[PDB]
Order: sequence, then C-alpha cells, then structure tokens
Amino acid sequence: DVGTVVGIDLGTTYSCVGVFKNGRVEIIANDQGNRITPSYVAFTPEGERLIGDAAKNQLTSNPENTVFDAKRLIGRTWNDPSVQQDIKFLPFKVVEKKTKPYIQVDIGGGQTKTFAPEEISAMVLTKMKETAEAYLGKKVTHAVVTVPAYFNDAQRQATKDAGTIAGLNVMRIINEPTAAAIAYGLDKREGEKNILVFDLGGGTFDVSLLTIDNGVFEVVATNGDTHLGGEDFDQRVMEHFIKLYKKKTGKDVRKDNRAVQKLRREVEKAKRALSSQHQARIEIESFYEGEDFSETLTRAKFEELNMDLFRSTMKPVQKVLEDSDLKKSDIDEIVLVGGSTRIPKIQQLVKEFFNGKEPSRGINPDEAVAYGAAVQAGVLSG
Ligand SMILES: Nc1ncnc2c1ccn2[C@@H]1O[C@H](COP(=O)(O)OP(=O)(O)O)[C@@H](O)[C@H]1O
Ligand SMILES: [Mg+2]
Repeated sequence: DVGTVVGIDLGTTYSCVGVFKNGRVEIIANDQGNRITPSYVAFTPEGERLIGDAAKNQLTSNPENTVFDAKRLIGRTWNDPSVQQDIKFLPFKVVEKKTKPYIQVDIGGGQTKTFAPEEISAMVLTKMKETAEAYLGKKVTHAVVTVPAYFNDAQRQATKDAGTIAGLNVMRIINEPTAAAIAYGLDKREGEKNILVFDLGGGTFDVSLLTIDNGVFEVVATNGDTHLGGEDFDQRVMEHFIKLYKKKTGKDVRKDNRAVQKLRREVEKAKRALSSQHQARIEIESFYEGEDFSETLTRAKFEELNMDLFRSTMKPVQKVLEDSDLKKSDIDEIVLVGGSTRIPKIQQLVKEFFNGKEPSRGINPDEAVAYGAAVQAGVLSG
C-alpha cells in the first residue's frame, strides 16, 4: 500500500513538494508558509539541526558549519574533477571518505559530524516529507523524485539512497525538464514535437531539448551553466550596495558576515519584488556599526546591473539547438522553469530569442518540476 505518493523536486538551492488530491496537483507550503524550501542545513549552539528556511535564515559568523549545494556532490567520487573544482567555492570542509566527498561540520558543543552527500540530501527530503505529512494529516512512505537530465547512474542511485535514509521509497526517478513538460500536459498531445526547456534557478542554469512522440520523451541534448543563476544576480546587487555604502560612509561592510547575510536576505527579497513592481525598498536596522541601512532599487537598475549575465543565457540555448540539428523555428514549445524565469527581462529575452514565440504559462516556474512529479505520483497513488 503506497498510500499518497508525493512528488518532490530535490533542488540544488530550493526544493518543492506536491501531491495529487481531489483531482488536482496541490503544491504544499512548509511550516514557514513557503511553497519552496531551501536545500540548506545548519546547527544551533545547543546542537539542534536546522533544515530549510530556518537554516538559511540563521545569522552566523561561521558559514563553514552550514551545509548547502550537496546536490553538486551527490553520486560523485572525491577525486571527480567536478568535485575538486566545486570544493574551492564551498565554505564547509569536504573530506575523502570511502571514495566519496563527505561533509565535515561542527554542530555544537565542539562535536564534529561527517555526512555523505546523500545524508545531507536525506535531511532535505525528510523536511519535504514532513511538509507533506503536515498537509495530508498522515504519514507518507513513497515518492517520485526528480533529477537533472544529465544525472548519471551513480547520481540517480544516490538520490534513491537519500530517499531511503529519509524513510521514503523512491518509486520513480524522472528528469527535471521532463517533469516540467508533464506539468504542462505536453505529454498528452499528438504528433512529434520539439520542446525547449529553459531552466534558470538559484545556482544552476539548464537548457534541455526534448522530443515528445506517443507519450514518450527523449532528451536529445542538454547544456547550460553549472554556476549561473539568481544567486549571481543577487551578488551583482550586493556589490552595487556594498560599494555605495563604502562611498557614503567610508566603511566596507564585508568585515561582518552577519551584515553581509542581512543584506543578502533583503536584496533577494527586493529582487523578487521587482518581478512584479518597478521599485523596491531595502531596509535593515542595525546594519553595520549600529547604523541603519535604507536604499531603494529600481527594476531598471536591477536589469542594468545584470544585463550581461541575462544575455549570456542565450549561448547555451543556441548550442543545444546546434547539437539537436534544429533551428529556432523547429521549436514547437518553450517551457520556462526555475525561479529566475519570473524576471520580466528574462522572459523578454527568451521570447525575442525565439522571434516573438510565447512560452507555456500558468504554472509557477519554481514549482513546475514538483508539479510534474506530483502528476505522476497521482497516477501511482491510484
Ligand atoms: N519572483 C521572483 N523573481 C526573481 N527571482 C525569483 C523569484 C522567486 C524566486 N526567485 C529566484 O529563483 C531562484 C531559485 O530558483 P529555483 O528554481 O527555485 O531553485 P533551484 O531548483 O534550486 O535552481 C533564487 O535565486 C530565487 O531568488
Ligand atoms: Mg531547479
């Protein structure tokens, strides 16, 4: 008895969970009221493990004892060149254990813990499970979980293993861009179609060319950038305010990690607000040296600060087209996935790339992966 099967987007930076209930997909909000959850772990001084928003939001002078971006390590060996490059940018200790890159952190009271990447991902899955369980008012045992299309055998297996640690039977692993297409019902169409999935998220950018024929998807080609996303757009805005504050006050605020953390949280909030309004205020009491911070950001200025990075997203799209032996006019469907596709300028540049073709619309782009997983989970629940 598989009970109510859940659909989980286990994301690099943000995860999402949904279920099929009363004839439709329901995307479930977590205990902080958010329909997405950061793939983030941290610890209190008392040694309590925090997961999700609470972990990401905890102010700290010790980023080395937070864990995030475990998806960059999952299913890879310690000596994988990708791992050896990624660890340069991660503030937490990564150590070789049993051929793998385990994560070593201090959790409180001088206690040290070492975790496999799948154990970290299992923590996030546990949080997504608890989210679903609170919504349904009962336990969940089975899930459909998504992975990037480029995930290999070990990465898929390690994701299943993370499920298992979390007490979830991962019944099916499905590809992210495929799940997005399913969310839009592109699998329920007749004939042979080419689908371009443009997935611009928090830390990663993935472009996928799918073909759909007779209900079966084929991933023809993939491309993107493993270190481009909304975090990068945030940092351009951070740089801008950090420089302006120095120019006003003579002080550089990077000396204080808590100040940088506060500013990053408000900047990300303003960025989001600027996808639906033209100006946002950034305010922080006791920002730095007991002085308050109060500045505004316009949509135009946000765009100007990131325009080169926005425009860089088209190059991977042109590459997947060349690799698929396709031209722009061969694309029958454009699917926008990922939170950063809420940015009006991104929408605009994708549409202009495709000479005025409108993309699929109606599902929140940061939810579309979980949505698709949930559609399949509905069928499996019966
Ligand atoms: N309304 C908005 N306007 C602009 N960007 C938005 C939003 C809402 C979320 N975001 C940005 O989306 C990024 C996370 O994307 P995601 O697909 O949820 O995460 P992931 O699957 O980990 O790449 C994050 O960088 C998050 O800040
Ligand atoms: Mg994603």
